[PDB]
Formats: sequence, structure tokens, C-alpha cells
Amino acid sequence: SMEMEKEFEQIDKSGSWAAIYQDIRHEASDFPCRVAKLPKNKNRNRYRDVSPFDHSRIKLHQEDNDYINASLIKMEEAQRSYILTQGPLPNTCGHFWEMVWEQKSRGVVMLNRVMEKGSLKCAQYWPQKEEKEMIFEDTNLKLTLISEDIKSYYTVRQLELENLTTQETREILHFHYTTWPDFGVPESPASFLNFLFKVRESGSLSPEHGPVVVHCSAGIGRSGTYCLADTCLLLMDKRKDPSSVDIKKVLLEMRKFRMGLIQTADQLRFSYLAVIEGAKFIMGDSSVQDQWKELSHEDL
Ligand SMILES: O=C(O)C(=O)Nc1sc2c(c1C(=O)O)CCNC2
Ligand SMILES: [Cl-]
Ligand SMILES: [Cl-]
Ligand SMILES: [Cl-]
Repeated sequence: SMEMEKEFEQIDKSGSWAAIYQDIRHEASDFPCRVAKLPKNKNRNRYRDVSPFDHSRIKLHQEDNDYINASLIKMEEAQRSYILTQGPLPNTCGHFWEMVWEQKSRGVVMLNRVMEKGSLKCAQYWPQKEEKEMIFEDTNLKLTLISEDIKSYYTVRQLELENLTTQETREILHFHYTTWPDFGVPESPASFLNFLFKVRESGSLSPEHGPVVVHCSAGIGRSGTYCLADTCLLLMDKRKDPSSVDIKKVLLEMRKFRMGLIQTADQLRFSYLAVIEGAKFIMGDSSVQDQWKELSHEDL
């Protein structure tokens, strides 16, 4: 059994998930967020306590106001980057797709629903009907729903994003997880890993593309959980060595680039479970992938 499994058992036995998680919060980086806190950006932030650090914020390529609440998580050893961002607001959907355009992203991973716990956690930023495309006048972009593949707990959409200035167009894949509760965890490691591997298999993480965009409502809790699991699996894979992966150190590295990644101790505990289970595929048992698809009951 792997060292992360032994660590997992000892933390479970001693009941120390809350203390381990608080240790991470105490040790996490603290960098300034001066642009995010400028008065003119107040209505560009969904949550007053969630801001991108200045050193890693994504800048929009426009001259009026380049601010978006979004961070580039640049994982050097893993050689994968992610853009983590908040669920766009009704006035920032144009900025969101501007950022997708300028950063050359091929995929968007959405881990939340538009309404959760009775509240609007994210704007309806993509078109729900092929024949009702959206136009973002402020950033001069057009967004059309091309097709969607609805499964029982996630939906994959094919979108066309057009730069109306140049009339160039790109296909964006939208991976929408619809049964992951806010401040909660997926239903099982299997359904989570099935979804995560759906993203991987799409090619959206290819280094020929810009960084994948990942968001939940705040871009930190569910987004941090997804990214930690994905990065740890990729590191294990590069080295073919589960024991070289220190999950808490990877999370602390990610938190150099955006605050608050992973919002509960149970989400941390879930990340361990997902990485431990996914290690079976990494280390050469491809049949677990079929097993996850079955256990996830994705068919409708
Ligand atoms: O969507 C997520 O997974 C996430 O981290 N959400 C977060 S983090 C966070 C909040 C929320 C929210 O959704 O209310 C409220 C304000 N404090 C921090
Ligand atoms: Cl200002
Ligand atoms: Cl909203
Ligand atoms: Cl935190």
C-alpha cells in the first residue's frame, strides 16, 4: 500500500482531519490583492473575502480596466497550468469569455450549479439553446451552443466562441459537474474520477492549448479540490511513483497562486481518497476506468 494510504489511515484513526486542514490554512501563503480591492473593482468580485493575488492574477488585454477575479495556478514541477476563477457575475460574463479567448483555453470546467442553496452562485454565462446565441457587447464576442451530451450528474457542451472583431472562431468544451454541493464533496471517488478523466480524455489539458479554466462559485473550494486531485495524479504519472507525491505540499504550492483552495477538511479528505483511488489507473490498471464509469451511473 502507498505512503499516502498509510498517512490517510493514521489521520482517520486519530481523527485529525480538522487539525491537519487548519495547519494548512495557517501555513498558506499571504500575498497582496491590491488591484482586486480597488474601489472601481468592487462590482467585479462576487465575495469580499475571495480575491486573486496581484502576482498571479489574469490580466484582461483591454486598456479600460484589465481586472478579472481569476488566478493562474502555474504548477512548475507538474508542468500544468490552470486558471481558477469565480463564477462570473451578470456584469463580468463578457470579461470571462474575453479571458478564455486571450488565454487560448480549450476547456472550461464548471463544478457548481447556477442556483445552489436558494442563491444565485453563478451567472447564466453560456447559451442553453442552440438557436439563442449570446453576444457580449463590451468585449465583442459571440457564444453559440453547438451541442450537449447530458449525463445523469454532469453535462458536456460544445460551444463556439467567435471574436467579432476578427471573425475568428474557436470550439470550447464545457464540462459541467451538476451534483457536487457547495462546501461539499462528490458522491464518490468513482463519479469524481470518471468526470476528471472525461476532461483529460477530451484533450483540453493538452500543452498545445492555453490553461483550462476551472470555476465553482468562488473558484477556491470545489475548484481547489478538483485541481489538487488532477495535479497529484499527473505528478504520480510523470514519475510512475505514488510515493513521490506529497499531497499537502502540492496544495500549499497551489495556494501560492490563489487563496483558500479547498474550503473544508472533508474536501481535503476527499482529495486523498480520489488520488489514492486514481493511482490504480496511473500505475497500469486501466480496467478501473470502466469500473468508475459503471459505479457513477452516468447513463440517464
Ligand atoms: O463554490 C465553491 O466551491 C466555493 O469555494 N464557494 C465559496 S468559498 C467562500 C464562499 C463560497 C460560496 O460559494 O458561498 C463564501 C464566502 N467565503 C468563502
Ligand atoms: Cl479605484
Ligand atoms: Cl450571479
Ligand atoms: Cl482557507
